[PDB]
Amino acid sequence: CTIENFKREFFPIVYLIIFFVGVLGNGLSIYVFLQPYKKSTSVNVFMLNLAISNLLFISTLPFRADYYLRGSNWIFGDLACRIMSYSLYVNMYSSIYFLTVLSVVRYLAMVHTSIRSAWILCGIIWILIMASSIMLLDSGSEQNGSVTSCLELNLYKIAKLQTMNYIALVVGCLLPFFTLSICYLLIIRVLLKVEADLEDNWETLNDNLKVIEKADNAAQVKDALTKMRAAALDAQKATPSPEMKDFRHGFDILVGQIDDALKLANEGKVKEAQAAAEQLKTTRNAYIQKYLVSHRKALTTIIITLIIFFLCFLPYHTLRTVHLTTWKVGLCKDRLHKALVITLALAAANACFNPLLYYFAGENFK
Ligand SMILES: O=C(O)CCCN1C[C@@H](C(=O)O)Oc2c(NC(=O)c3ccc(OCCCCOc4cccc(F)c4F)cc3F)cccc21
Ligand SMILES: CCCCCCCC/C=C\CCCCCCCC(=O)OC[C@H](O)CO
Repeated sequence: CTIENFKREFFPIVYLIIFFVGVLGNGLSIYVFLQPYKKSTSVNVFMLNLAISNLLFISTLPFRADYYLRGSNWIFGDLACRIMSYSLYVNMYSSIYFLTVLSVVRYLAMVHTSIRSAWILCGIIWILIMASSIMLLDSGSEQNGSVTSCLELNLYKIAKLQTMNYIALVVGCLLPFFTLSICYLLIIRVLLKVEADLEDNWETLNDNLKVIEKADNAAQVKDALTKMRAAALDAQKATPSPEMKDFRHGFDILVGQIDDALKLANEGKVKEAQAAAEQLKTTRNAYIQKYLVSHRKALTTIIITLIIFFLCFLPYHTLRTVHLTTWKVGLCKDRLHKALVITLALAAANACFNPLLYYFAGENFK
């Protein structure tokens, strides 16, 4: 209608922006991932597969942009038109599954070879999405006079797409969204548990160390040290790997330094004990810094994935469903269709948004 003028103004800009930004980001990311120097992890296998999928998709965007810059004329042949749709949807649902499986893996890593397991999972995802999407290859370039069209909805496609939507809405969108959400809510829950317990024990340690600093005799210092050691042994038990070994070691040597101070408290030597207490405080602060940095990174990756997933996909799937259920052959539903165009652009922008995850979760080590 006049939706077409908006499409021909809007799609070229956003597609070219996604293309250049995404080539840059995904190229840097894949270059980093394929280097044999750094030790390979499973999350890197998932991120590599995701970057490769997004880059394959991004390579088709110049053709989409060309199509609209020509006033919605397709010049690239019937096979390329088929590949357009195939690559769009293969990328989209492979990306959703890569993110979701990465999330399940992280949750299980907190609760509970894995490199080969990640490669097998990614191969399964590739095969699933590519096999289940093959009927998109039946849709080709349609021609009306002198204007070969592509990328459009039409009656020839509708009967398929409508049903093909719902299944894809349930299995490719809502299921992974729910899985992602539940895994990350459970992770937030375990993090809040450990942080609450750690603050609780922190408070007892601060109180009894303040008592030790404000020392009156050898009995009160020993009493405060006994309380401290009790609180510290509670924390060591409720601790639930490089980061996990450092924490257990810190807890053990903290209990050791408290036993050192208690030895001094039996001898009635008050000054020695207070010096030991000060050095124990230094140790505790070191351990807390090391934990807090890890905590912040762990939450940042989770929230970024929820934001990207949410905003890129759920508006687009919602509006795509609504647009398909109301579609009439002759009716112009300009405003809804325009909304769908905007959210389709957001969904395509995922291929250049994902390198943020590669930023934060990727190089976070040291
Ligand atoms: O520009 C414009 O005017 C606006 C956009 C026009 N336009 C262009 C047109 C076009 O592409 O040319 O597409 C539409 C659709 N398409 C669907 O509604 C669809 C809906 C679903 C779907 O699924 C593919 C994958 C199937 C397998 O899914 C699985 C996923 C995960 C796990 C599994 F096991 C799966 F099996 C494909 C779809 F095209 C709906 C509404 C409009 C359009
Ligand atoms: C996750 C995605 C999985 C799938 C990824 C697929 C990647 C395909 C890349 C580029 C295809 C572009 C095809 C463009 C071919 C050029 C056609 C041409 O040059 O025209 C030929 C002739 O003029 C007319 O028959």
